[PDB]
Amino acid sequence: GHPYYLRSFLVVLKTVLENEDDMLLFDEQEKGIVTKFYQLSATGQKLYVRLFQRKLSWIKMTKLEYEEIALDLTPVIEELTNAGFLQTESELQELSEVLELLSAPELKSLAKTFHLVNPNGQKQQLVDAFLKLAKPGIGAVILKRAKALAGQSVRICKGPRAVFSRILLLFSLTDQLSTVLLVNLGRMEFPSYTINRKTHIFQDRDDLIRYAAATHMLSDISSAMANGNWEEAKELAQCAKRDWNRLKNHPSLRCHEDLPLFLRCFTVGWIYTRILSRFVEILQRLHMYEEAVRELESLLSQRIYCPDSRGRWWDRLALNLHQHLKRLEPTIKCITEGLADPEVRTGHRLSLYQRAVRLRFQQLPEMAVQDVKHVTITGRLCPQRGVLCSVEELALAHYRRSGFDQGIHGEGSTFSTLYGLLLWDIIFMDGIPDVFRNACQAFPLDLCTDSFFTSRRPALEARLQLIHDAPEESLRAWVAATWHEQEGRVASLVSWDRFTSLQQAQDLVSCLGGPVLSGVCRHLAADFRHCRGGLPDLVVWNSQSRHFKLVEVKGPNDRLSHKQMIWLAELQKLGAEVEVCHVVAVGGSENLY
Ligand SMILES: [Pt+2]
Repeated sequence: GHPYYLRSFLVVLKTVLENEDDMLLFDEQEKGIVTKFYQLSATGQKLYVRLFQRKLSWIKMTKLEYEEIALDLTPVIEELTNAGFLQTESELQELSEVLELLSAPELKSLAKTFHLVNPNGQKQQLVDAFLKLAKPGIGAVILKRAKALAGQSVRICKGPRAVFSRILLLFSLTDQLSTVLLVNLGRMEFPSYTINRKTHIFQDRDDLIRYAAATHMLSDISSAMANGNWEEAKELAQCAKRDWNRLKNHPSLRCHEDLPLFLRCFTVGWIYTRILSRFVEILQRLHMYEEAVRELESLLSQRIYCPDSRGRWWDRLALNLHQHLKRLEPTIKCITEGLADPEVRTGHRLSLYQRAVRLRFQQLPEMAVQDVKHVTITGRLCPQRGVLCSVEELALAHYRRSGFDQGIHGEGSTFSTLYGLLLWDIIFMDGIPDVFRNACQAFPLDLCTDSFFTSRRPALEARLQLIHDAPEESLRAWVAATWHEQEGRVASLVSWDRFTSLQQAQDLVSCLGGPVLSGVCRHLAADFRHCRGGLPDLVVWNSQSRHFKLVEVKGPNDRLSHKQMIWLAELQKLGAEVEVCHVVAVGGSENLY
């Protein structure tokens, strides 16, 4: 079996069905769907999951026959049709769905039958031309010809699809979103921890329904922007917003504010707030700097959702009010109350202060960052199209010459791996409610919140101190104990391939020493998602002197962000040698293209 589809899908079902709290989020007819799936032949299931994992559409039978899923497809198709899982071309009625089935040559023919301008144009141009032209009923003739070219086609029924899609959603809350069917899930070993729920995330079936819907909406818009369709991301935002202004006053949402942050992010209101945030990003690309502000004030006006997205909101409110423009009178109105917001991280506090400095009151405060050592290195920029490496790979070579034979470009991951190795027991400890809810988590659900540290404070305080005052020998021992206990395998916070060997991990740890590791581990436990991002590109070290350097690499016209300046300062404060390594694009005279 060179797909993993059914295998992973079956593991997903097992994981979700285990929790009887979750299964009450489906009615009997819906759980009936799940029973029916199990009753299907192995082959019917292999086909269903394959269709289920890909983006939804009709599939030609010829395409299913060609990719050789069974010897005779007819009985499989019938089993699936009888069970309510699949529908056939008799139900295929929407012109746009039919056109989508067609190949480039097929569309080209249709175009000649119907005398379109450019029968040799792009598939999507031709499709749009057909749709536009489709208004004895001409659109009907087009539909009939097009259906005829398409041939027998199938499509998974939207009803059972939604059951499985919600099951898939329950399986991994937010931690291209169903790629889980693509990896070998069944082969993965998860950490040993105890499931322990106390608090429901979803009130009832409806709550999960609404959350699933909001989730799909956000994902459509997120992808639209990434492809560059800025016009076509604006209208669903407004569709969302219309719905949001009704939803925010819904009774089902009153319980969501009694959830700790680490569960609250798995609720509708959180999803809409993320929509509204994406919405603001849209207007900024569309030069509509007026309406963005109106939405930023509304986001900032509330403290229920996305508190970690406050600094970015104030920072954009200011930048918009500044160079977008009127009036320069209420920008500092926003900068001052921004600087008063305790949810705003140091990086955004700087960008706000850095703008208040631009001047003609202005009472407080005092923002200043320690400078770190800068270095310039030389390299040969390759043509955008026309031996042989990337910017960091280059820098590594410079440090190799400079004396640091060992080096790793892992960014934050190298440290979050050490962290996972040194704090495994605490990260996975029992007695914290709501934090492990199923058997397939790689971390506790509160890793990235203030709640992680507070719920484990005594163990962390003892452990962080144990590390700080530890001799090198102990550190090597701890890394080994975890490594061996988790067989270099269990799926977690630890990137088992980040290091060449347990031996290399042990060397790094003997160079960093207790104090530095403890400081970084303390940071990772206090604010994981933000510490990790701010950790520099490389760690390099000399194997004999045990000296090491943390190094950020900046290519030509690459700039140290505010966030990075702060974290380099924090690392330096812990006693680590820290350096910015600039690369200057230089000429060569000995190898062209
Ligand atoms: Pt994309």
